[PDB]
Amino acid sequence: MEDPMYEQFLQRIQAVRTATVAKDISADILEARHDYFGRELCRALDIEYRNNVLLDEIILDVYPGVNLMEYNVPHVTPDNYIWTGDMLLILDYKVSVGHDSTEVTYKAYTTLILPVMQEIGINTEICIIRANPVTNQISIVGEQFKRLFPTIPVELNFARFFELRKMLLDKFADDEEFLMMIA
Ligand SMILES: [Mn+2]
Ligand SMILES: [Mn+2]
Repeated sequence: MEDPMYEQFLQRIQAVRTATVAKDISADILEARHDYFGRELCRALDIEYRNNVLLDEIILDVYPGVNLMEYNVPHVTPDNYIWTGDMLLILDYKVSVGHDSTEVTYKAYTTLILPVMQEIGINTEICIIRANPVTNQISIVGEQFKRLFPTIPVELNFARFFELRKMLLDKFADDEEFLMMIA
């Protein structure tokens, strides 16, 4: 495994003995899987890769002569964004076999981001790009995003994230407190 990320996770899983440390390994693996999808997606779309940009930072980058202090800016941190010149695409990457996390984030970003951006006068769209880690299929929320990128030519393989997390869960298959933490 010429993969230091995998080796690092494997060493943590070899060593872990308690449920609270195992829960942090689990959450880290899920985040590493999300970050892997983000890197592959941005490279495939030839857009600059970022991971968590404070909304205040996004506004400052798009509208440099803004007085943030005039507006009520929620301090959310979407994964990335595209500024087209006329429109701001707020980008969030998901890796999930389900829709639930997309709905939670769509509702949050729609109700929190869109009002202040209409105040400032920046045309904004909420974009969520989801990879199914089992099937590799990509789902997109975002009309303008879909028009810009009618296909997403990524080659994904999530198997190693599945392998690591399955080891952790097998190691703690009889630990009720761990199972409740990841439930
Ligand atoms: Mn994020
Ligand atoms: Mn995300």
